[PDB]
Amino acid sequence: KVKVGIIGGSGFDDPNLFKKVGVRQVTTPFGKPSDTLVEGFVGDVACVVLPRHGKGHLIPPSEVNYRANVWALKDLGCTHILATTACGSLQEDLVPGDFVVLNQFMDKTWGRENTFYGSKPDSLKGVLHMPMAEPFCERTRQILIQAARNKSINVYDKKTMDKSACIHPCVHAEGSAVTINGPRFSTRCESFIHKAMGLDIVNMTLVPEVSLAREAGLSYASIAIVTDFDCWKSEEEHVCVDMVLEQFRKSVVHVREILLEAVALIGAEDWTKTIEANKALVMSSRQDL
Amino acid sequence: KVKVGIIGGSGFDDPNLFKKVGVRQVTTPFGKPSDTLVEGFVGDVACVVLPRHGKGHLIPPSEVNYRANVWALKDLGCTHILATTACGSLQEDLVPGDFVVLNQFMDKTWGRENTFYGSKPDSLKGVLHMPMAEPFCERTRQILIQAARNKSINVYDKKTMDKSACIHPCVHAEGSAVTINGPRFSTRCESFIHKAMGLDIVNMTLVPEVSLAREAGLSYASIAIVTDFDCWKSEEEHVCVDMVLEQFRKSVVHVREILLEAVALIGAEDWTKTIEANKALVMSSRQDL
Amino acid sequence: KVKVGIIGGSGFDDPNLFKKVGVRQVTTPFGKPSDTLVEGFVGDVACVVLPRHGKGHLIPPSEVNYRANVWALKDLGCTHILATTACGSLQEDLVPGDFVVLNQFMDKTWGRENTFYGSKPDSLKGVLHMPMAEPFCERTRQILIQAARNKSINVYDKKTMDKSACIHPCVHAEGSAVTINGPRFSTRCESFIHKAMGLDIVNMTLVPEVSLAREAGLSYASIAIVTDFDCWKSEHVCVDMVLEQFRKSVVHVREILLEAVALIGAEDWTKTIEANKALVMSSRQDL
Repeated sequence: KVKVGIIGGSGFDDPNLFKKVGVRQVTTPFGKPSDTLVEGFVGDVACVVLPRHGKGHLIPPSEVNYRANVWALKDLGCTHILATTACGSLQEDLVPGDFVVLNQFMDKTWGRENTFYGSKPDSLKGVLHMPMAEPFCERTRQILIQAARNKSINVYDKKTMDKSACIHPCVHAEGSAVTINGPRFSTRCESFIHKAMGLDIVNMTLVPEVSLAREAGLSYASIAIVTDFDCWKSEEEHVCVDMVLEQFRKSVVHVREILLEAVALIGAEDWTKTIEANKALVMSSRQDL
Repeated sequence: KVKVGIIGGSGFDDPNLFKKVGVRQVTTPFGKPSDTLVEGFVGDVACVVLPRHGKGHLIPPSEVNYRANVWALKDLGCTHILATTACGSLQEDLVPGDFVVLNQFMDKTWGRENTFYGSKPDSLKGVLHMPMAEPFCERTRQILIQAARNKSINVYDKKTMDKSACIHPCVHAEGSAVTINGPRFSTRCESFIHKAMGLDIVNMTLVPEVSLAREAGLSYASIAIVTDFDCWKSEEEHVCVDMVLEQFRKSVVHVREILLEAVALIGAEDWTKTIEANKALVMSSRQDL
Repeated sequence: KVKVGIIGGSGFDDPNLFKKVGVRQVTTPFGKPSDTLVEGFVGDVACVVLPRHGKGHLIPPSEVNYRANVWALKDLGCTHILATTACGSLQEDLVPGDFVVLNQFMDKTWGRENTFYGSKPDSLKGVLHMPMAEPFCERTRQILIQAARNKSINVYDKKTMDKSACIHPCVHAEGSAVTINGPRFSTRCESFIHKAMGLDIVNMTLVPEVSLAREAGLSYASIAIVTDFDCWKSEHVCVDMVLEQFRKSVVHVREILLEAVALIGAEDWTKTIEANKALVMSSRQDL
């Protein structure tokens, strides 16, 4: 009944989550996806993994074909999409090695194809105005957090827990990302303003991925990996990048376990009313109709 | 002498403002307008109307040819442009069913052709840097406000009236819009930040329409219709939607009355000096000259 | 060992900084630069100048080919780029006639080609994520500031000096620019928000020029001229006073630039140039 797609970011350019059956090349009305897809199973649940940047990480965030990636997963029968993203921290209690199950974002991207619908021949005919106040699938968000608990990963909820209960590495139960266009990182001025706005992390790939998943009627949740992009500040930059990469490798191992546990938890529940509600929200958001 | 163009937004896809005298299928140096232009009279005042999204509302906000629409109206001899827009509220005193005669905006659009001038073969030769501190025609703004008073619609002016005088439904005598690119609505995170910046309403179509009107030497004023896009929060979304659409239908009836009265009020005054000043501001903003 | 490129903004459409020894009518793998590049010398220091908007100021900010301008200077062997920009003030102590040696910015541009690298067939292959926390070359920033001191122009550093040391016209030793896409100026609503964010000046041309210079392994520094774009509040006499002051500001910036080229050539830059190139290599994520 359910099928989980996985969009792997940095650290997942060469997917190896499960015992691979075969790789699959697909075409899409909006172009080719970033790479071939790896098809397999976790339990009795079909799973398919797609590297966001391609196998060698040769595609930058602004040039990723998010429409083709999301539609390819849709056409393969996916009902859910779990995604990863490496990010920088903007707040004290989010430190390298932590994870964030995001629930909000502020969009600073531009020049990317961010909708399936329009009046151009390269899009589906129609005008679609999708509500995005809470842009993720809340059921799928809580499954990622429960998967972390099941794998004995600390979970921190700043609305219900003291800052001393912040035990790293932890999964932050909530968080907002500012998605910048890249490829450059932010200036200190820009980072200060983003921090003053209360944003938790900065990344480059969440939007329009999260928006297109909802346009496709798919349940989408993202888990962000906090890393460190400031090794240029240390005196021994070569040692710093080695230490940050080693911690990032350990973070990828944790996220791999969370993703595998989440796929099983998704396949254990019924999603009939949620999938139907995902499809109806698309229909009701059609202004031309 | 004076000739009033009207750009009808949502709810005005079939404007139906006056008896059609001429129907003009127009071509501009910047492409085709959203639809055929309908020419006629309101009283003794010549008037031209076009629907921003075309018949059937097939054109989303980001793909409207704002240059062709404004240029076509200018080409037919318009001296003024009155425009409508359906918007969502960001502040407590702006309630669905109110109207706003906008006087300010913050631009968050991208990827739209926003100027007639440039160095490319498809633009007018020159470099134009237009002042936009107060981006509307103030005379024409006050015409819309007087038109509302003449049609016995409450007018609330926060500059001179207390919040106790805010009697709904009312026309707000001033207001600022954040224009997002669409087609999606804002996240809660984005709406919270726009509200913290003091913006009154959110829409998707004001920019670059207001900018191009001033580039063309035209007097531009907008009247926003506050409606409700958050029907998903409701227990029975089917019931709220019908209530919101019924309120929106009443709103377009009153906006039609305001537009027709505003056209008559424009025609009752001399605009020689204002038109002359509109044209002179374009010439004085040419940096290449 | 050094060669200084100069990108002249408004007021420098016909630069004329030195005797023209030669001209270079060139194009790049990313298109045509804004105009012919003019080669010469300041003392014994090689210099190249190009007008950002081309002669006659026919190219608006959003259509300037920043990639081609930076690449053409790099192609001629430039090690540094000094750039000028005319800007408006967002804060009370930045008054028309002042200058700013920028050290920060907030980017509100869009639709401009802003990187040499990517997966497109016509770009340099690879994924380049350059750090930009402090986006200018700091050594070159201090050269511009020292050049102003050497030309008898007041310098104001709000980190160490009370506001009583802000004697106009002055070079502000640091400052942030919000770069808007243009061509229109900001609404009062937008200006109020930019001011509340603490930004010092507003312009239209700094980004992506500063980003691409770092991608190219070049030392880049910008000197802004504060002028006044709000004479519509008055009329033609207001404009004439603002234009005369801007003319004087252009003369001052000309003296600053010529002294800066001499100060750059008087020092060794082997280490800094090698660091510029090593930062490009270490920012390649595909490697």
